[PDB]
Formats: sequence, C-alpha cells, structure tokens
Amino acid sequence: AMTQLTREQVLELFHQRSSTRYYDPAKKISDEDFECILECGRLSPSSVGSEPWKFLVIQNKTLREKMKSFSWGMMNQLDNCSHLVVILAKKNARYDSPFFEDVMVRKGLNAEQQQAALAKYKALQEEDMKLLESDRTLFDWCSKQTYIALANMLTGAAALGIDSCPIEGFHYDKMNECLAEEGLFDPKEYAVSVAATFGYRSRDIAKKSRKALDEVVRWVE
Amino acid sequence: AMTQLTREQVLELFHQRSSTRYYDPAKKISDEDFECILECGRLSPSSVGSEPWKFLVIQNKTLREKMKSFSWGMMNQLDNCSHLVVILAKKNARYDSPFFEDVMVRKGLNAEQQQAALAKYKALQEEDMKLLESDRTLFDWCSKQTYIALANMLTGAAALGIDSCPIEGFHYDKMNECLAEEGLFDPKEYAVSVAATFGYRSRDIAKKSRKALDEVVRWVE
Ligand SMILES: Cc1cc2nc3c(=O)[nH]c(=O)nc-3n(C[C@H](O)[C@H](O)[C@H](O)COP(=O)(O)O)c2cc1C
Ligand SMILES: Cc1cc2nc3c(=O)[nH]c(=O)nc-3n(C[C@H](O)[C@H](O)[C@H](O)COP(=O)(O)O)c2cc1C
Ligand SMILES: [Ca+2]
Ligand SMILES: [Ca+2]
Ligand SMILES: [Cl-]
Ligand SMILES: [Cl-]
Repeated sequence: AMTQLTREQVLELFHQRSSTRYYDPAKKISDEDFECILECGRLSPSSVGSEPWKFLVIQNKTLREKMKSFSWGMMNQLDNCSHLVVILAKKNARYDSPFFEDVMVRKGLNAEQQQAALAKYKALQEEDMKLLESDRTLFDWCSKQTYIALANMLTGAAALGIDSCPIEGFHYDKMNECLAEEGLFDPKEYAVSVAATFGYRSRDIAKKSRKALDEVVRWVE
Repeated sequence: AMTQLTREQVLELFHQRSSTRYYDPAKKISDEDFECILECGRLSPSSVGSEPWKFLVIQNKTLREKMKSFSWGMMNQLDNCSHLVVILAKKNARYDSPFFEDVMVRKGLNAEQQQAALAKYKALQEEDMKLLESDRTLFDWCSKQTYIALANMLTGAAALGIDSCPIEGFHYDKMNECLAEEGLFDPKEYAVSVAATFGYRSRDIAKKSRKALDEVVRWVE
C-alpha cells in the first residue's frame, strides 16, 4: 500500500521542520539516512525534467573552516553540523544546448518528439517566462528548481528525525570562487545556488511565527 | 511524540509524488485536506523569514476557462483538477521597505535589533547575493522562496494521498495581467511566480526518471 499520513501528522512534520542554528557536535547522521536525504533532492520535480542541480557534500573540516570568513549565515553551524550541502544550479541552460539534449533523452524522445519539445522549450524560455533576457535570468530559473530540491531535503530530513537549516547567508562570489578553486565543479557549467546544513539540534525547536492563513490565501470562487 | 518515518516510507512518498496531467473530474479534495495543503505552504521556511508569497486559489470555472488560451502546460488539467493555486511573489522586497519592517516585527525586534537586522539584510541583498542589480533579480529572489512553498504543498498533498502538478507552462505577462484585472492582487506589490494543480489522478503514477545519484552528488571529504 501507499505511504499516507493524517492531516495532524503532516502538520506535526511541518512544525518539527525548523531552522536549526545550534547543532550537537557529538551526533552524526548515518550514511544511510544521509543518502536518503540526498535521494529526496534527486527525486524532486523540476521544470521540464531539467534536474538542473548538483549537490556538493562538504565534510572536509579545513574547507568548512575556510568558509567561515564569508558565511555569516552559517558560522555557528559549520563547526557543529553533521553534514553540509552546497547546491549548484546549471548555467546557460538554453533550450538549444547540449544540456537540454540530455534532458530529452532521459524521457526517450525520438527526433520528431524532440522537435516538438524544442519548440515548447523555446516558447517557454523566450516568450512565456522571458528567461533569455540575460545570463542571470536564465541561471535564476534553474536556481528556482534547486529550491524545490532544497525544500524536499529539509522535509525528508525532518521526516527521518533529522534537523536542518537552509542557508543563503554567504558571499556568493567568494563561495563560487572557493569551491571552483577546489575543483568541485566546472564554473563554466554550474554556479552556487543555495546551501543547507543537517544534524541534530542542541536546543529546543523554535515555535513557528508566520503570517496568518487569511493574510496569505485569497480564494477565487 | 514526534512524527517520524522510515527511510523506506520517505522514499515511497517521493515516488508517489509525481506530476499529474490527468485528473478524475468526479473527485474533489475536501476543504479540510486543502486547508492542510495550504498550511504546508504557509509553514514553509523562507530567507530571513520573509514569507514573500500569496496563494491564489482559482476555483472559478470561467476564470479557469480563460486561462486555457495562454496556459499550454495545464490545459488538460484546468477542466479536471480539483484545486488550482497560483503563487505570487513579492515585488521590490528591498531591505529598507515597509515589507521588511513587517518581516522584523513577526520576529519582535526592538529598535537596536532592527538596526542590526537591517545591516544584515542590506549586506545580503547588496553585496552577498547582489540582488539590487535590477527589479527582476530582486523579484526572482522572492520567487525562489515561493518554490519552497510549492515543493512543500506538493509533498504535503502527496502525504495526504492527493495528486498534484507544478506548473510553469503559461504566458507570465498574460497571466499577471489577467489575474490583476480580476482584482486578485495589487500588481505594484506582487507578481505571478508559479502555479500548481491538485486532485486525484485518472491514470497510473508514472515511474521516476532521474539522473543517477552518482551523477548529481559530489562528496568532499
Ligand atoms: C533559502 C533560505 C535561506 C536562509 N538562509 C539562512 C541563513 O543563512 N542562516 C540562517 O540561520 N537561517 C537562514 N534561513 C532560515 C530562515 O531564517 C527561516 O526559515 C525563517 O526565519 C523561518 O524559521 P523556521 O525555518 O524555523 O520556520 C534561510 C531560509 C531559507 C528558506
Ligand atoms: C516549477 C515546475 C514547473 C513545471 N511546469 C509544468 C507544466 O507547466 N506542465 C506540466 O505538465 N508539468 C510541469 N512540470 C512537471 C515536470 O515536467 C516534472 O516535474 C518532471 O518531468 C519530473 O516528473 P515527476 O514530477 O512526475 O517526477 C513542472 C515542474 C516544475 C517543478
Ligand atoms: Ca508502503
Ligand atoms: Ca505526534
Ligand atoms: Cl561540473
Ligand atoms: Cl496585494
């Protein structure tokens, strides 16, 4: 049968998922649990099946130490967290690129289906979403897809009883340069999108503070 | 106690979550289940607690019909899905805006804490992430946060046994103009980010096709 939760269980999960700034350095996530977290990212949906992401798992302590200088949003977490993921997004993911040829093959499209798909992707990028305005608009489209993978990794971790924190608080140019200089990706192909820490909290879970549902929802009947 | 799943259950959930293009028009999501889905969006994390989203629930059939002309990615789904959400993202969410004053209050910051937070947000936007390059770069930052809310709504729906589909396949300028002309938001304040349909599938769940874990993960020990 299928895995299914009650509404109460779903809400519990989303109140357990919180941004963890204080991790217990004595508790490490198992290799099995961490592989499951990564699989939540891998299995995430993405526009046109583009999967425009790479997951860098930064366990090396010397590299984490170097990041402290320019990563104010995770300074405390770098020494204490079990695992750190830096998510990259694909650069220059144009409809007519070799990257997109591979997207289509993972679907198994023949020449005619590829022709129709290419026309759809061109319309999506050029006219519907206007992504071809600049390199940054096209990069940011791929980056949006990586935030889906991020969200699913945080939620999957929480479902396994593992704490996490999403991270934007770092100097992106310095982070890109540092990780490229370490040989972790080709900077012509990918650039840093967002990061996340994972581990076990050393403090209580902070209560949710959010705008009310009536503030954020408008119903059009 | 806390809600917790096994690795096998988490993976099942992420294989059950699939992009549903074919919905059974006879099956409607209950008001209670749909409120739970919306709460998964509301409870989502967001950079600096910005929550830069609105959720428009488009149930009106005449409005759905109008969208068909310019929404190729959800044409089939518009007539058959139970619920449709169009997610908006905040425009011009500058660190020094009234929008950001409210972000800080939901945290309860006094004048000195606000001063420190404003300095952090200014550094994040101006220098770390370089969001102030253009209106679009700043909008796309908020839009990225809305993709977290999207992902969590899809996953929460799947956990409740409800099918969904994320949607970018529409003309954004036409969609913005149409929904603003209906009075659903102030177009000076928000613009369309991404959409999603929800309902019960009329076909089998399609098997996952993804790049292998070894393709997308790089481990830095
Ligand atoms: C993309 C993103 C980036 C964030 N960056 C940071 C960060 O650098 N450091 C940090 O401590 N929190 C960071 N946060 C956490 C937010 O401040 C947090 O989600 C928000 O205040 C709501 O709290 P909650 O996640 O505990 O519900 C980030 C959140 C998101 C989604
Ligand atoms: C942001 C986003 C936008 C998408 N837009 C559409 C769309 O307009 N129409 C559609 O049928 N599928 C759309 N998809 C679904 C993707 O094609 C799908 O996620 C991908 O092919 C993987 O299939 P799966 O979600 O079933 O695992 C979109 C996905 C995402 C994440
Ligand atoms: Ca099962
Ligand atoms: Ca419980
Ligand atoms: Cl690479
Ligand atoms: Cl508004």
